[PDB]
Amino acid sequence: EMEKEFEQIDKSGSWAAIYQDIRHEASDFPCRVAKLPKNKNRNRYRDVSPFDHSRIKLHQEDNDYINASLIKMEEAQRSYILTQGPLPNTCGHFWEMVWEQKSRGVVMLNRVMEKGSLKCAQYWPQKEEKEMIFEDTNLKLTLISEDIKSYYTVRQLELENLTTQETREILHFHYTTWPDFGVPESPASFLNFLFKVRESGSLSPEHGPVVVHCSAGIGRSGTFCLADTCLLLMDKRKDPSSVDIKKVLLEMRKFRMGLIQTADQLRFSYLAVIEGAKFIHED
Ligand SMILES: Cc1ccc2nc(C(F)(F)F)cc(N3CCNCC3)c2c1
Ligand SMILES: Cc1ccc2nc(C(F)(F)F)cc(N3CCNCC3)c2c1
Repeated sequence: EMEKEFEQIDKSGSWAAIYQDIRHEASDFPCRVAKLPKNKNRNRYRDVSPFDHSRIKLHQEDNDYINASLIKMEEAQRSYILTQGPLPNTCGHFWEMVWEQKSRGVVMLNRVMEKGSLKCAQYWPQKEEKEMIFEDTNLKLTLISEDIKSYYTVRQLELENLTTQETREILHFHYTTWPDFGVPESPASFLNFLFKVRESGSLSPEHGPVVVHCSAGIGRSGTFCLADTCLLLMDKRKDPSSVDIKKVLLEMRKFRMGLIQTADQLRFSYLAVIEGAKFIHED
């Protein structure tokens, strides 16, 4: 079915109309903590905030606030943490969250710089011999190795809690080739990247939730979790054509606002689910 709906929407040029519908219908819940005066320098964008009911709380009190949300999908039996790209003053909070929530993987869907503007802090070490220390949260981070490919990079990191000298292996999955403008023409590399994350075991119930981000933590990040979930649901259910991608996206929007930011991103998500279901000189 999904193939044939996609065909009609493309023919009618109705992606923008469907997208405005999703926006009109979405949930609204309060975000009072995000809006406190003391939290102004913890938010990259004033119009992207976590709902109170689903925000992640830091355990090192004094201030428990981080721009991050728990997306808990009940039928699919998978959880994710969606967060903004860390700021220069929130990298310590980011790693504190990964530690406290027992995450095994971090998924990054942007480059630090795009279009000559900073989108995310350099929150991980680029060289084995030059480790990072976060003095405010008492954490050390070391690059162990990396595997660089044409469309994405996988890094092995070691995260140490200095208060206890406990260490843990964290996998960093970095999609390095999403366009400055628009979306990928083909979802093939996006699909190979998802399979890599799945195959690592980073998504399994034995771990804490995977941490997923882009710059705001709602657009590209939304496409990742929406596609993962719908593909889980295509497998679990007896007719995969029962899976309503609009309905799934509305359910996820109960836990974080804004997920999928453009009509182009909504079409790509459809596209990625249609293609992933099949496995289960101008310049
Ligand atoms: C046999 C098999 C089973 C499940 C798979 N799932 C995906 C998916 F995108 F992770 F869902 C991608 C998959 N492939 C991996 C190999 N290249 C194309 C994408 C895949 C392959
Ligand atoms: C045949 C067709 C029909 C409708 C389309 N609509 C969009 C839109 F941006 F999602 F509105 C993007 C579309 N794509 C984006 C990716 N490159 C081809 C144009 C599109 C393509």
